[PDB]
Amino acid sequence: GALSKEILEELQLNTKFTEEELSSWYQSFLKECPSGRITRQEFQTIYSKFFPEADPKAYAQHVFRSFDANSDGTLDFKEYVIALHMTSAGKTNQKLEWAFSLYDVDGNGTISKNEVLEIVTAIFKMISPEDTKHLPEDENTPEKRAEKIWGFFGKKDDDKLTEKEFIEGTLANKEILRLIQFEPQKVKEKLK
Ligand SMILES: [Ca+2]
Repeated sequence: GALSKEILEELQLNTKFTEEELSSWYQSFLKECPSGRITRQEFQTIYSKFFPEADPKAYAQHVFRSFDANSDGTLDFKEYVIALHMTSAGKTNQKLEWAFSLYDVDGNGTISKNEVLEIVTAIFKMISPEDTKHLPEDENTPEKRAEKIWGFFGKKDDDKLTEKEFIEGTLANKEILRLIQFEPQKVKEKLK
């Protein structure tokens, strides 16, 4: 009710649901998760189920962590709905602040070279083996993709990437957007 309103406030035009629809989904959510909280393991199970061609555990863990840099505890319904929107609905360029939170693995406010590699690796595991053969040579392994991203940002190995820079680059350089892309269907689509 007031819960759905908060979801709409945060998603705005990213939403695929009205307030009434969210409330119905919530009532169903509570039948299966009566506390209204979902653990990381439970969240991972959703992705394992719906991406049978992939190895989604790492990806789902990073998505769960995106909100607070914490693997422990739970998501509430709001965070769970937002997470599913981030992975699955809408346009990547409407998700850039969230994408920064995804890439900032340790939550310290900047992205390191290793963090890019970690997230790129997790996303890469969402790609079916069939589909990976059709990636460009210079973008067909996690190391190649992560190093390309780092190079597009003009970064030395020990440099830190700020949110300001990340947003600028992902807006302006469409090659950066393509390489940081985290939605499994989109990576697959622009692949084919
Ligand atoms: Ca960081």
